[PDB]
Amino acid sequence: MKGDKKVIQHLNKILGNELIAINQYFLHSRMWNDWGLKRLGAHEYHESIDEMKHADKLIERILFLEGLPNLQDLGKLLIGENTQEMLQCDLNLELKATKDLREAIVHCEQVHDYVSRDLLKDILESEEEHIDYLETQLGLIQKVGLENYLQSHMHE
Amino acid sequence: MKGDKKVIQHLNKILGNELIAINQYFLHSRMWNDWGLKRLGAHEYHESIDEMKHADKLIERILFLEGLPNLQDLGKLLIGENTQEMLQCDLNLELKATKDLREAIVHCEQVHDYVSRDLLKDILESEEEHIDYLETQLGLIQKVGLENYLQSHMHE
Amino acid sequence: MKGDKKVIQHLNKILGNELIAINQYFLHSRMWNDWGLKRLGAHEYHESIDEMKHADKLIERILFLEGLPNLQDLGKLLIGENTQEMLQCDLNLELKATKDLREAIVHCEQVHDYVSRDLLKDILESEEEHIDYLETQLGLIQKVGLENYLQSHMHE
Amino acid sequence: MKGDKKVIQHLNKILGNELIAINQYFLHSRMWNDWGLKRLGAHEYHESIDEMKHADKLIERILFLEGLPNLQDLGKLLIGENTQEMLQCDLNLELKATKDLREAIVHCEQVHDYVSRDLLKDILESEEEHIDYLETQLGLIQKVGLENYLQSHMHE
Amino acid sequence: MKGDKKVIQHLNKILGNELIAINQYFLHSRMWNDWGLKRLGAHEYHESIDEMKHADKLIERILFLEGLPNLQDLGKLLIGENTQEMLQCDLNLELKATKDLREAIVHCEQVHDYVSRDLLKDILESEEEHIDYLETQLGLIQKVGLENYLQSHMHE
Amino acid sequence: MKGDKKVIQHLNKILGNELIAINQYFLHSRMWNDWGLKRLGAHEYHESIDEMKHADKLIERILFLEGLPNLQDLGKLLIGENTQEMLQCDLNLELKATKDLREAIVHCEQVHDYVSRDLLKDILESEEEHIDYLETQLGLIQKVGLENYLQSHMHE
Amino acid sequence: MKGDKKVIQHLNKILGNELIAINQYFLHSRMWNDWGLKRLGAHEYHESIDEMKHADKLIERILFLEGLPNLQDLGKLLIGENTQEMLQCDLNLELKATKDLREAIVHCEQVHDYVSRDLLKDILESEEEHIDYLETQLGLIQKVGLENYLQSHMHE
Repeated sequence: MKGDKKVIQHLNKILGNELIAINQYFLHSRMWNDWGLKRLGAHEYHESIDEMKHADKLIERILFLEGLPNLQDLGKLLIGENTQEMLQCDLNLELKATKDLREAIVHCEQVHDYVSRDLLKDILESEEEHIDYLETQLGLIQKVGLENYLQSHMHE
Repeated sequence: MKGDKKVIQHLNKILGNELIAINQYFLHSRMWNDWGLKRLGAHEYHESIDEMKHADKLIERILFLEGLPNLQDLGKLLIGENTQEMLQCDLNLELKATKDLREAIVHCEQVHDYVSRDLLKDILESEEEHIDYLETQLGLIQKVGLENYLQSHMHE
Repeated sequence: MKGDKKVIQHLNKILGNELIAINQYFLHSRMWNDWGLKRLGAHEYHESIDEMKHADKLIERILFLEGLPNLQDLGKLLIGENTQEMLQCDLNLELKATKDLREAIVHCEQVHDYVSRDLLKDILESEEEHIDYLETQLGLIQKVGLENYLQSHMHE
Repeated sequence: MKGDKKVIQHLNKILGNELIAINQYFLHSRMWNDWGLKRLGAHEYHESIDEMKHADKLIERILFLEGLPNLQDLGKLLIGENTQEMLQCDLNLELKATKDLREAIVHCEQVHDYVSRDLLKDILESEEEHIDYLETQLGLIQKVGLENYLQSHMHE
Repeated sequence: MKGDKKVIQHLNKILGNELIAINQYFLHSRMWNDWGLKRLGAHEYHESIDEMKHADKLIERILFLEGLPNLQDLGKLLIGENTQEMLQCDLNLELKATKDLREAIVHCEQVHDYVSRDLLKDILESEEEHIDYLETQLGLIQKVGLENYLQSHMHE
Repeated sequence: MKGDKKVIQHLNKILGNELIAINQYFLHSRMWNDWGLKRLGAHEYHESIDEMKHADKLIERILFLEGLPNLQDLGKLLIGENTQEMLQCDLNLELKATKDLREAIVHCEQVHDYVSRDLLKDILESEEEHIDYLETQLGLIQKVGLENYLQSHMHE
Repeated sequence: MKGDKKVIQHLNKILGNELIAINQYFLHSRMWNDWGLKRLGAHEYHESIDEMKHADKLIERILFLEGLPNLQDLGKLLIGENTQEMLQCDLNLELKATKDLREAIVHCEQVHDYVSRDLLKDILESEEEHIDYLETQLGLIQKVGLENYLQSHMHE
């Protein structure tokens, strides 16, 4: 079913953001596992897989709308080098992602693509849940101290 | 995540309406039970619990958006003295609640807080279901007569 | 069954104290959850629910005694800004609650309302259990240190 | 164990009241069954059995305290001729029973027979539950009408 | 169904005998339990319950026959002071009960109330079984001696 | 929670009585077992354990009330030399225990420590049950003879 | 079976040591529970119960040997005011207990009471296991720090 050109462009922009996140979260997960921080490693693995699920739905919607999913352009991964930096890098990425989701929803509404809007709203709910997790972890580091925070994430 | 100040004000206004409804429905429930109208008592108890679930979601959303949930201001409970009046009191409250929900959704849409809009839409769906129940009960009183209607609500 | 007017006034006073505690504990629970201190959040949620159960029994007793339960007057919530303050706010509220329960029991005994006395004694047992919990938590903060205490309350 | 002579007199007075109620409730139950009001008949049967359980506990306590249980004196049964009268006769008896229970509790407290007091308090709780039931039924007759009330008590 | 007036008088006389036995056996049971003769206590409790079942059937029959069951007149309880006396008191009562049952059966036969006769015959069979039990216990006291007889009735 | 000094003194006095009883009953149990009176030995062991449970509750209450439990002062054990004397020694101790419980309940009532009163009432119920057991055993020795009484307590 | 008088005296000395330990461990358990150090409380409770089992075996052996078990003399309880002191008080007591056990075993061997020796050796093995536990806990306080050690003993 032929979709709106600018809707497809927005969906590809969102997809691009998801693809950055998949790789950033996967690498952060394996860094945490290598360091023995297995609870963080496991949680971050699940974040990567969740982003994969959103990317899948976007690819499927773009193809239904007769557009070309762009999996070729990979933007800048924000790779941290210690736990605090990695969490902040994930948060910086998620805040860019939600800005782009809101702009995409505005356009879907304007052109009456209510099904694409609903998909993007579901993704936005997941991304806000991730922001909640990240803000909470950064706050816990302050409240319990970094050494205790890391200790609590050694064991699954 | 820093929310829109006016969104947070709207969410607190909705929360205030829920808090009235929780208490009004709980008292109505226990009045019906005291009178031996246990089917009405049980249904009204479930209505109170459902309002508690909505209030919980509003409180959680307000905190996520870095606002202060207001559980201190309790507005006017509309307490009936007999079954007909109690149902009409619940209906009067629900109609004010839906007006406020619609106004809050307008504002969430305007500032692109699509997740808050979706939460409020889910609450609005529940409130419209309650309106349907109340209108139906008031109509049944007219069709079957008050004595039969009360008889049908003695036993669970 | 027509109850003693002063007993009913005392039961409404107790009920008012419970209604403050329900809302104060519910808000504290959701604050702790927002901060990632989920063990505190869960325990405080259960404290709120327990207070709801006491309020229910008081409402039921008042109605049986042919009085009017007052769910309209909500007194001052004592909301802390950090864990130490929130626990102390809960403790300050519980100490006022037990003072009022003891005075109400004295009056029930004087007028031979032994069943209302038994209800209040059961509520008082629950409130003293909550005092024990609160004093214990405040003591643990001193014994293990604040950072360790909070660490031990991150995971349920 | 040698009990207080006046305590034993009070326990025998309570026992006498229970023995009236056992027989009154049993006869009312069988009258309702004969008329085909089987739900009333079953509930009233259970009321008779509950009074039997209280009488047993009183007989047991009297014997432990080295007194003579009096099962010989049977006071006046209050037998109605229709459902409304039967319910009111039960209520009239229950209100005499609670007056005597409260006076017995006062005396037990004054002579430090705290175990006898606790037994009497439990019986008083059961008698107040019966009062609630009876007041509720009389109220339902007014709210739903006699014909509907009786209809609702034909089948168990 | 309108019964014979004299049949109903006979049924009320039998019922009166049963009501004596219920209370006499119940008191004897609780006396034996107080003394630690729990096997006698349990057996005598079951005798009381069985008499209650006969009384129920008599009450039900009287009401079907459009008479008024008399639960108000309680005759003389025969209460013993030791095991031998208590068994003999029960036997003395049962022998009066069977005389009255036989006279009632004669009258039922004469007026062709064959269903009332059959009820009374079933009650008479139960009362003769009780006579057998009582005569047997009294004989055992002679054969094994009182101390052994009581020893054998300590434990259930 | 800071308790009343005299309440704590009373609870420590009760505790002291329990500690005597624990040891007296345990020794009596093991004497009966050594003599092959295993039913008495087992029953008396269970009495010792039940007293331990009461002592635990008193210790816990004293600590909650910010007092010092006294497990150091052990009063005079009343040890019999044969079954009759041992049972009477237990009864002599239980009668002093109930006097102290009643006096402690009075004081708890007067300072409004209704939760401590309820604990003591529960202990008093257990002590009166023990008195019933002991009086019953002494009476059975009279009724069945000492040799039969002991015979009946050889096998569990 | 007539035992050696000095063996019996040694067994009563051991028994006296056990009786101190039972009470000291029980009080320490309940102190740790009141402070919210429930893992220490539970472990120390089990230490008290285990000492009770040893005391029982000593009492049984003394009676078999035709001696009089002494449960009347209670020696000095060593009660700490904080966790470090309580552990050291338990250790001080256990070291005295093992000294007395060794002297008792010597005498049992000298008079050929090999069964009493075997009982005492089993008790000694249990006491050395307790010493191992206590020395280990005191070492852990040094290795992990007091605050972490207490944190690790909050939850069971």
